[PDB]
Amino acid sequence: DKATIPSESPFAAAEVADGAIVVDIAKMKYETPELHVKVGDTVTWINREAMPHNVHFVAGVLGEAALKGPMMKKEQAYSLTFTEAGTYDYHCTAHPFMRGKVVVE
Ligand SMILES: [Cu+]
Repeated sequence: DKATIPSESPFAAAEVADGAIVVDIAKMKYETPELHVKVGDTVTWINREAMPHNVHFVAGVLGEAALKGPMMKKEQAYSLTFTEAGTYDYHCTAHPFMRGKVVVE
């Protein structure tokens, strides 16, 4: 696998620690659609909207299986720790027009 999952289910935005690498989900978009991080960094998505959202990486991208993240309710968060360099495209399962990528360098 190319990422580890600190928490399989979502957690409160507030519980996100100061200085976390946050991608906001707001205005029906991933507000940083192309994020560049380094190996070992944790990325945290935070849903700011009433509509639930997730992140979904198809099979072969983060590992063998698809990573279909849990739906974050408003003001919930979800993290992935990237362990290997690459470019990792994702979308929202419910709203597949919402697309982003994490470039791990
Ligand atoms: Cu979404």
